[PDB]
Amino acid sequence: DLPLDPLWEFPRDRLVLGKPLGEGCFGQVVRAEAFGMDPARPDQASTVAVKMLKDNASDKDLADLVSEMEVMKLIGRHKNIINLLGVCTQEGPLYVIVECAAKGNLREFLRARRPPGPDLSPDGPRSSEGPLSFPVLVSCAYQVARGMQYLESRKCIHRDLAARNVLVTEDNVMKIADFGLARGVHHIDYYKKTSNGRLPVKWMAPEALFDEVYTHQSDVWSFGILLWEIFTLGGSPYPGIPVEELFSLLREGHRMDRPPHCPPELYGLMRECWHAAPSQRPTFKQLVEALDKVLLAVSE
Ligand SMILES: *C(=O)c1nc2c(C(=O)Nc3cc(NCCOC)c(C#N)cn3)cn(CCN3CCOCC3)c2cc1Br
Repeated sequence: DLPLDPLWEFPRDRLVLGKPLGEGCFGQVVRAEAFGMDPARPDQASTVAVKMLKDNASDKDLADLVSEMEVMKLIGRHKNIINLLGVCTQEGPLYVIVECAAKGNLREFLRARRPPGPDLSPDGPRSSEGPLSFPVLVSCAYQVARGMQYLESRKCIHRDLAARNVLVTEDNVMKIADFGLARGVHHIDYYKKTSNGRLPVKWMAPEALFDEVYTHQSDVWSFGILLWEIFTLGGSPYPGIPVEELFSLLREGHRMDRPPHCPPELYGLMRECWHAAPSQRPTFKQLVEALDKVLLAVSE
């Protein structure tokens, strides 16, 4: 139906579709095996993630997926984003084939790796030692910032940057996902709670929430919320605060408390990201450098 772009088109018979990975506002994502994604190695298998529509898709749904496809084509390659690998547009359903992130999203990655509580019986030399260490947490924040810096340099605004939209590869590389999305910003249900209990309004910069204004600086606000997620090891922001109360607390200039076991350097960066004036928040370039300073100081 769509025109053939030989740069990106991949034969669909070289895909074997596997288990669904999740469902979005438009489309679903399925795990898949690809053969010959590298044309030099035509019979080589690789694991990829395939974006496609749901069975109840509207023409808007298709338009949104096509739009996402065209954004991916233009963004280019970066270590810290989910990269476009190919598309299937001819003689069958629309597939947008992207990198697969074997460990799933960063929020569940952190929550699954919280340290053992004090109820655990000591068993061997490391029973106190959880999987997550401070330098790895800082490297996670640093990588997200570098990925966001790259997206900004390509004039891409994410608009729902959150731990759940960052994915983790088999080597613990952070990759920003779903950056190219039509997000219906003129009809957000602010009271919307997801199937997993998320209130996405808790990531929106004030100018986005109150004035429907998005810039790279409003993504910086969301980044500070994501820093808070990281250093609470996957915690939900504004603990215990329902949306009605979020609205007035934000109007009053309320910010989240410094969370436990979080050095003042990192809470300082959080509070900078949540300065009222978007021009008084750091840029992603400044965040990359600041986090790099910490990461180097603690990676002896
Ligand atoms: C393939 O590398 C792979 N992916 C797995 C995921 C996963 O979520 N991958 C994923 C998801 C998306 N997008 C949906 C979420 O969007 C924010 C994209 C994109 N774009 C790319 N990749 C999850 N698993 C399950 C594995 N873990 C480890 C075992 O315990 C917890 C579950 C994936 C497995 C693979 Br092989």
